[PDB]
Amino acid sequence: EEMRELMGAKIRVVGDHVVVDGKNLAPTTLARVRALQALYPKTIV
Amino acid sequence: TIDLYAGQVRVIPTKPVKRVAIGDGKVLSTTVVDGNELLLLGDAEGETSLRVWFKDGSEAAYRVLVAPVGRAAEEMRELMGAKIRVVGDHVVVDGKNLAPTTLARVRALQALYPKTIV
Repeated sequence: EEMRELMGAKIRVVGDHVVVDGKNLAPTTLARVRALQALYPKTIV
Repeated sequence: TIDLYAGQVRVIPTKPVKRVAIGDGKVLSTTVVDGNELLLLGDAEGETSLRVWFKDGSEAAYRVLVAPVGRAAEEMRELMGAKIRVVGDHVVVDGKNLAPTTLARVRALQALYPKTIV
């Protein structure tokens, strides 16, 4: 939920580990995602 | 098959059947829904082939495994869903001419369960 709020083309799903998925994300958005990766160890990019 | 995390419920619509049953009571429990369709609760106590009783009596042998492989197989099938997904003993992915991006995606999903066969 907090990742969705912060990032809110990217798509967020829960599954077993929180999963981020997208096709043609801009490099800045990827940098933001890998920066928020430190929030939770079990994230799948 | 139904092999998944223990306790998976699966409903399969088929032609009318008198009953549905399992060779080993512990491994899998079975009920009829709608009088034609199968509802299997896989207790997954053990790993073995199964015999299933009906009115027509067609038997589809099921191999059942507990997911620490089945639940992981389902989740990988959803996320990837040209690729083929099989359960076997370890989750196995197979394909002929998959694109490099799909291969990268598969090896990224590899991290979720250690016992995957690419």
